[PDB]
Amino acid sequence: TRIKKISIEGNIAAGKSTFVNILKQLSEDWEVVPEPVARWSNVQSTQDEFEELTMSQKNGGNVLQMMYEKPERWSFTFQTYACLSRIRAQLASLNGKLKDAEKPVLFFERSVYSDRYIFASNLYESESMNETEWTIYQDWHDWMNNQFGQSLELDGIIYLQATPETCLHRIYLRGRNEEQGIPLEYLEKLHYKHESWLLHRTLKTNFDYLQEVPILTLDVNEDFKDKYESLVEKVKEFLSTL
Amino acid sequence: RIKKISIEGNIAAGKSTFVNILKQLSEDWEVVPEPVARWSNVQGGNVLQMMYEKPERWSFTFQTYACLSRIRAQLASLNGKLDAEKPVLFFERSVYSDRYIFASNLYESESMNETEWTIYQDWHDWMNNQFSLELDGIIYLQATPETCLHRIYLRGRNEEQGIPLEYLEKLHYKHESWLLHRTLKTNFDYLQEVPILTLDVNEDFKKYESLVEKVKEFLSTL
Ligand SMILES: Nc1ncnc2c1ncn2[C@@H]1O[C@H](COP(=O)(O)OP(=O)(O)O)[C@@H](O)[C@H]1O
Ligand SMILES: Nc1ncnc2c1ncn2[C@@H]1O[C@H](COP(=O)(O)OP(=O)(O)O)[C@@H](O)[C@H]1O
Ligand SMILES: Nc1nc(=O)n([C@@H]2CS[C@H](CO)O2)cc1F
Ligand SMILES: Nc1nc(=O)n([C@@H]2CS[C@H](CO)O2)cc1F
Repeated sequence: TRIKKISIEGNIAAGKSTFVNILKQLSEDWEVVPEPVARWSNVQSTQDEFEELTMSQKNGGNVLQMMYEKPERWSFTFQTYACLSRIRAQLASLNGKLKDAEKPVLFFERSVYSDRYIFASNLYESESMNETEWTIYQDWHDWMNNQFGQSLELDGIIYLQATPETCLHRIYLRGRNEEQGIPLEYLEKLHYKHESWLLHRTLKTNFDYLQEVPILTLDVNEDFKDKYESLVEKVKEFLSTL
Repeated sequence: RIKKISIEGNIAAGKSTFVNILKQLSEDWEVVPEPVARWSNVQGGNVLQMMYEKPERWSFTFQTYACLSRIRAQLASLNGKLDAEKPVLFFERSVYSDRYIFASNLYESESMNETEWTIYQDWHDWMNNQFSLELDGIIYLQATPETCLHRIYLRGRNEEQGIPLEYLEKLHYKHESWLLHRTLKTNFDYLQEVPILTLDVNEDFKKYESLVEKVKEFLSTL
């Protein structure tokens, strides 16, 4: 549609939510679809219309934690749910926000492509999904994407590049409970997937237009004040090109 | 404008048989078979078998793929093969029996945990709510669990050969609660309005005259 869709990609705790949520104050025509991580650590489904008047919406399972604890059991289930909740949030925001905007830009915290080609794929490569799980996942992912056509197609990607060591430190700073045992090696594997996809651009996907989508790579290893001015200038220049 | 009728009933009640027969009565009638071949050869792995052998491990993966694969087949069949006077599409089962019979039963038996069941409902809610498949009517083929158990052996699907009577009793009570007693509640409000034709298929196929005529004309009321 008229809404430009820009995905913000980068490793866990690179600083995507921080950067984008400050950035988007620069324009009333700019909005963000946050990644549904809260929904993964407290798994809930919709209450009946009458039941919710007399029953609380209780805390459900922690599928994020289950995946970290036993990835060979929970990876498929986690990845399925992560992508479904993402698509759901991105579509609803597409169809409902920025209606009265002159040059609307919707920023996505990550995309369905990072779900598959970074996160799920890394789990398949780690033998945390077997051939059957990997086949089911890709089949479902392809199907959903063909269903939407150009709906979610990206106009641009901003890659926030941080070292695995930076991300590890920032995981500690943020203090999300389920992330606290994450080892450097896991971040490193994820780092490598981001570099292949977004920087060296050697990673091949089932979605041909991606080979051509413009990418802005930003180095976010510095303390926030130290580069923010220059990053904002780069983003504004990049967007003028789309 | 295609009438959509689902055929519901226990494993080996005889849904595929009956509808393949019914199919031939009119050029305006087509069938969407349950994608069971896709389930025993994932394209590969036999996720149907994986689920029967280790249901606590594989039930959620199986259920999700079973429902996905069904939705896909049903949508594709609407998308052009019936430019017909009065088109009817007969579905072998529905996304409702996926959730409210099979998946629910697996949850009830603890083959899915609370998280798995919540994820599955949430996925099923969203998946359905986009993807057109609403039923005009349901035909319920009612066979005793002992009949179904016999017919499992007749058909000889390898993945099915160990199925116990008790498991079929459980599925039978679910179907009965949904389609006969009507005590099974779904979060699909329109389903309370859908007419149900219940047909007893326990005898050897030589009541089939009576049953076809009863369908032929249940349809004329829709
Ligand atoms: N440039 C930066 N300098 C110092 N801290 C940062 C910087 N960017 C992000 N942070 C901090 O790092 C942590 C993770 O950032 P966050 O934006 O939540 O990451 P993401 O959304 O990419 O997972 C937070 O505690 C945040 O305050
Ligand atoms: N009424 C019937 N009388 C005798 N055999 C039947 C009858 N209905 C089905 N069968 C046989 O029983 C088996 C199960 O039928 P099928 O149509 O495959 O069941 P479903 O599609 O309900 O799983 C098949 O071998 C079929 O030929
Ligand atoms: N599909 C995804 N799988 C993941 O494991 N993650 C991990 C676990 S949640 C954390 C959020 O940044 O990253 C993210 C995804 F988007
Ligand atoms: N959603 C379903 N789950 C199942 O286990 N089954 C079982 C296992 S395959 C057999 C086909 O009759 O029935 C069917 C479904 F439609």
